[PDB]
Formats: sequence, structure tokens, C-alpha cells
Amino acid sequence: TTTRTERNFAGIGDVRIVYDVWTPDTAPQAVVVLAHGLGEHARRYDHVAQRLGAAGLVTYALDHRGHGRSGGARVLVRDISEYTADFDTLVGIATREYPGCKRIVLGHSMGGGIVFAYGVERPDNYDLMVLSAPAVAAQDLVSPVVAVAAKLLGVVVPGLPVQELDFTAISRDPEVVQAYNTDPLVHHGRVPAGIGRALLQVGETMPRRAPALTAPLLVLHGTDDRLIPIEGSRRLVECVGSADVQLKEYPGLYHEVFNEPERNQVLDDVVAWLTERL
Ligand SMILES: O=C(c1ccc(-c2cnc(-c3cccc(OC(F)(F)F)c3)o2)cc1)N1CC[C@@H](O)C1
Repeated sequence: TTTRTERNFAGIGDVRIVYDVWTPDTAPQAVVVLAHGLGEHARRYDHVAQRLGAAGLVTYALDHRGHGRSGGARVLVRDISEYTADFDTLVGIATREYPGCKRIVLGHSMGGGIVFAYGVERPDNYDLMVLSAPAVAAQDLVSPVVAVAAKLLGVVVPGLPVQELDFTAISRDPEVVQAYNTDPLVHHGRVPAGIGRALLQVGETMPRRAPALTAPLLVLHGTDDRLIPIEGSRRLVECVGSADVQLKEYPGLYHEVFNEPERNQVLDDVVAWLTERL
């Protein structure tokens, strides 16, 4: 059994950042610090934390600013460093509470871009990285017109909507799509300029900064992901400095591999990989 404790801290700008700590009833083997993606929140990761907890891992998971239970204007950000700074605070909380534990940083989609950006800035502050469909090549997905709009408007009017996404592509399971669309904590609007700018900041610098990532790296990606094409993860694993880097491709899976019907197999793979490398 893994128990959830809800806490908060003051993020950049004195925003209230809510986070969960999931603690198993066994001696802790390592600590996972988890970053969710755009428009969602950490309580879409209960089952992930519970599965990791069965492996003896403690999971810290925040709601990013403008998401879920945390404060701030919804999906408002001006710079990727807002997200990575708050992520860094959570890593520091985990480090102080479990100083004898290795640290795993885990991110999905936009959260994978956040974790990647954190990981190249602080490569000695964690031991292992796991990324689910990381949004690290957004420049391939944003048209030239809204790339200009996002880069010129993203700090002046970060809340300005510039594009809509097909949430029905998050999963092959209609129950997952339905639960997403009815979740009051999920953002159901358009993607705003500030998010676009932050996504472009990660993607434009990924090839030049990826060599600084030398920790063991596991990337998970569904081959039928229509939100973040798998080619971006294939490029990522070619650019990182890590010698111990793997991309596990899941044939037929959609974007949210941790929520797909095969999620217990995906999570078995993650736990097996972590077990070998801790
Ligand atoms: O984090 C993510 C996420 C997934 C996918 C994209 C994505 C793909 N293509 C664009 C995109 C493309 C053009 C303009 C644009 O607008 C912007 F220029 F950015 F303003 C954005 O965004 C972004 C975030 N998710 C999905 C739900 C949950 O699984 C967590």
C-alpha cells in the first residue's frame, strides 16, 4: 500500500504549488520526482505512483503553476524556467527528506520537456531520467505563423490563445478520453502563446544541449502517438550524451502510454529498467 500526502510550497512569483508525496509501506529504495504535461495535473498519475510504490519508490509529483490544484492563471507561463525552477524546488524537497536515496526524474509530454530542460541545467542533481513522449521537438509541430506569434507574444501576452489540440489523441481508450474531458482540474481551452514559447525554448535548444545529459535515460513512446510524433524521441536519443540510453517504442499505442490499455506492461518495463540501474 502506497499512501498519498498533499503538501504545498511557494513557487516562483509566490504561486502556491501543490504536490503529492506517495510513500510505500516499505523501506524506500529511491525517490521519483514526476512532472505532468500540459493541461493535466498530478492526480492523473495515481496509478503510476502506486505501481512505483509497490517497487519501493517514493513519488513526489507537483501540479505545475496554472494547473490542477496549484495557483496561478490557468496554463500561463512566460518562460520554461518558471516550470524548471519549481521542479527544482520539488527535487530539493525530495533531496532533503530522502538524502540517502537516488533520485529519478520522470516527465510526460510537456513535463518531459520540463524534465529534459531541468536535466541539462542540473545534470548532477539526479541519477536517472525517464521520459514519456517528451515534448522536445515542438518546433516541428508548430507552424511558422504561430511560432512567430508565440515567440513575439509569449512574454507580453502569455495568455493569448494560439492553437487547439486534439485531446482525443491522448489515448486509444475512450474511458481515458472521457475522463479527461470531464475532469474539472484539466484545462479544456486552447494552447496559449506563453506555453508555445516555452515549448519552443526546449525544442530549439535540444540538439545543442542534449550532450550535457549523461545520466541513464529511458524514453517511452507510442508509435501511433498523434500528439508528439515518435520521431522526436528517436532524435532525442541520438543527441544525448548518455551511453546508457534506450527508447522503448510501443507499437500501436497513443500518446499517454501510462494511461493506455497496456499501461501495466509499460510500467513493468519502467520498473525493470529502474531496478537494473539503481
Ligand atoms: O503536454 C502535453 C502536450 C501534448 C502535445 C502538445 C503539442 C503538440 N503539438 C502542439 C502544438 C502545435 C502547434 C501549435 C501549438 O501551440 C503553441 F504554439 F504551442 F502555442 C501547439 O502541442 C503539447 C503538450 N500533454 C497532452 C495532454 C497530456 O497528455 C499532456
